[PDB]
Amino acid sequence: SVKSEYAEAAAVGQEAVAVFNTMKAAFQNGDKEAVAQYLARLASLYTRHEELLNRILEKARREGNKEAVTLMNEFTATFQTGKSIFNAMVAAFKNGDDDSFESYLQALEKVTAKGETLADQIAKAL
Ligand SMILES: NCCc1c[nH]c2ccc(F)cc12
Repeated sequence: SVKSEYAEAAAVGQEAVAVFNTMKAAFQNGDKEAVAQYLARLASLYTRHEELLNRILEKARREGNKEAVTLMNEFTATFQTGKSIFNAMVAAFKNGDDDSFESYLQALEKVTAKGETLADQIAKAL
């Protein structure tokens, strides 16, 4: 069901949270080799999550589930904000700009925290 598809996408999202928090610890510790690997892992996780969210949104559209479509449109917009900040984080890592990396990291956390009440609303709407 689209609802089990959303649970699967939610689990992929929680996996990125776990890896993100491990990566933050590695960044603080100056373990740059670990950070590089975690950032590759996060890029794959976000790419997979984005694709699952699109399939869920398209399915809700095909189902005429207008409330779910509204919430998913808002959610995928916020998701792209996270993605842009993530990509900027990766560039800051490549550039050796630890100040920007710190800034982007905090921002990604607040964008992710803010978007959680909406994430729970979608689960109920689908
Ligand atoms: N963006 C936070 C403020 C800051 C200024 N300079 C920095 C160098 C490294 C770092 F992790 C953080 C900073």
